[PDB]
Amino acid sequence: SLKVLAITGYKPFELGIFKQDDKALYYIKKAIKNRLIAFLDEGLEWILISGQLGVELWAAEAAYDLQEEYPDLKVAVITPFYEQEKNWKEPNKEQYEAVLAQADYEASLTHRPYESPLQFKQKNQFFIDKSDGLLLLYDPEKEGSPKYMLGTAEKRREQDGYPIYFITMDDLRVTVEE
Repeated sequence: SLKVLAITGYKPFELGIFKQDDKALYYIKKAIKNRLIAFLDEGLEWILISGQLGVELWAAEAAYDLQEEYPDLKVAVITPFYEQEKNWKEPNKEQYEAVLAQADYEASLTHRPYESPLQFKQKNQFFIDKSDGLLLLYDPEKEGSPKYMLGTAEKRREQDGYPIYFITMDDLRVTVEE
């Protein structure tokens, strides 16, 4: 049973999305909320993100818009290290802070700022190990930043059938027409 869902996906630059304005962002969030609704009616308790800009924060925001009708849905933000938002633009810092302020749980796997790629590696392994499945907004042709975490998920799938779910560019098209 899928109680804890990890969610990741593209950073804003990968999609060319720089304002919450924003046409495709409406459809991205709608696609996320529609997946979550389905998971919720199959016993979803927790979503888990690391606080990454783009899809991770947008997924938390989507979950927060659903908690009124699904008050048992909880959001955990577990960061790989401290102050990951330190060099982001002010509006992005604010977006991040708003998400962390509202999370049911939040912690950092290491009690220090960014030190080495090892903190990302360890965080990804933790997320895969401690969740029941992974949802990605990710496209296999484009590839990009989420491929790394996907790989770690696929290594678990190979072993125990850990389910992986995608919102591809084709999925976003279907979201638009419906």
